[PDB]
Formats: sequence, C-alpha cells, structure tokens
Amino acid sequence: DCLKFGWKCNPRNDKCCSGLKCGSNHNWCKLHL
Repeated sequence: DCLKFGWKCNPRNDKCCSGLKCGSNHNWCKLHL
C-alpha cells in the first residue's frame, strides 16, 4: 500500500500515496506541492 502522511520513506523511491510525496530534505511523506 502507499506510504501515508508522515510515513517514513526513502527520497529515491517514492512510495507515498497519490498527492503525497517523499520529501528530499525529509525522510517522510509530506503533501505534494
């Protein structure tokens, strides 16, 4: 399933939910803007 808001991710492999993005300077899924 997709990584949800606040879920820890790896910036190279975005597995965050639709509209949500793994932040490059972060380590978690934040709202895509």
